[PDB]
Amino acid sequence: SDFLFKFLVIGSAGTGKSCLLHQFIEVEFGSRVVNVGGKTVKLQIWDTAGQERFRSVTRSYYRGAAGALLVYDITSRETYNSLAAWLTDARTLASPNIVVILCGNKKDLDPEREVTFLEASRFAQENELMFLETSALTGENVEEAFLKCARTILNKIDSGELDPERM
Ligand SMILES: Nc1nc2c(ncn2[C@@H]2O[C@H](COP(=O)(O)OP(=O)(O)O)[C@@H](O)[C@H]2O)c(=O)[nH]1
Ligand SMILES: [Mg+2]
Repeated sequence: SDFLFKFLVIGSAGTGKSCLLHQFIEVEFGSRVVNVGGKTVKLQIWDTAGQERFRSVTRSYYRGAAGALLVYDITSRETYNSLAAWLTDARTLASPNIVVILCGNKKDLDPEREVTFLEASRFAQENELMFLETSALTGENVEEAFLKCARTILNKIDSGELDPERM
């Protein structure tokens, strides 16, 4: 493979993080080789193993990660309000250069929506994050979130924003 990246999927317990991973590959981790611009990027995506339901997430989970999905549940504002803390954790325990794509998950549960597309998209813009709404149940935008994250990493490598020899 031309690139090897450790990826996270972070956010509140119950937001669909493990289902996003399972949808993307098919669980402690998963790996999948994706083609971006004729280059194979091998992703090793670490699952939190439910630890965030019970305690702080171990810092060894974040360490060395190049990219992350930051996930909230569109039906739960409480998960949405938690995003800054997860993002700060990602940037402190992984690195300030982790590429993070915001995912409003459970898009298929639009009737019971509590977070608007537009307030979430403003959050992303304000925080230098790409944004998509996703469903792990149907699969809508799941592959694309992972692809967008990987694609952004390679663009920043290409433009000299990210030093690939330090990743
Ligand atoms: N309706 C719907 N349910 C989802 C979606 N993603 C996850 N879930 C459900 O939400 C619950 C928790 O998902 P899980 O992957 O374990 O979330 P995690 O704790 O953040 O890893 C499960 O009952 C899932 O089936 C989705 O996109 N739509
Ligand atoms: Mg999980």
